[PDB]
Amino acid sequence: EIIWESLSVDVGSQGNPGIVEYKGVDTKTGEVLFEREPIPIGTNNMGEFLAIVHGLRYLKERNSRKPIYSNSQTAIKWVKDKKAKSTLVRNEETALIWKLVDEAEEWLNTHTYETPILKWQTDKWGEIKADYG
DNA sequence: CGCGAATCGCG
DNA sequence: CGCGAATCGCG
Repeated sequence: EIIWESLSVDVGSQGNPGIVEYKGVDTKTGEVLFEREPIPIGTNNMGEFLAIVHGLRYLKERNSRKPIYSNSQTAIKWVKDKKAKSTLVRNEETALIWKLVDEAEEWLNTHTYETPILKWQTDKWGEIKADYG
């Protein structure tokens, strides 16, 4: 069963690798709680990893016990492992997304949190709230 | 289209 | 038993 007082996080990709963005929405209202403006180069999985960790930070800050839903097995696994196992090359064009990912890993390694990270089951529940786009 | 997680042959 | 190559959801 679905927990409706939750945060749903989603990533939007223009080609992959390519321009990526993400946002966190209230699972019920569809209300946008946070949004990352387009990053010129990243991957789907990187952007979704960032989205979940931003969601963890947002909720921790606010004292919320709301859980986070994501439809990405990969991004959930990476957050649980505290390591984003991306293939994306490290060069000049990808330095911003990798700096962000590196810092999100550092956050996970130096912080505790109680937020449950749950798999959104698209095939039973339809698209994640506000799926890009 | 590509990204990464999660059947095969082999010894 | 484990090692690595070679279907899936997702945007």
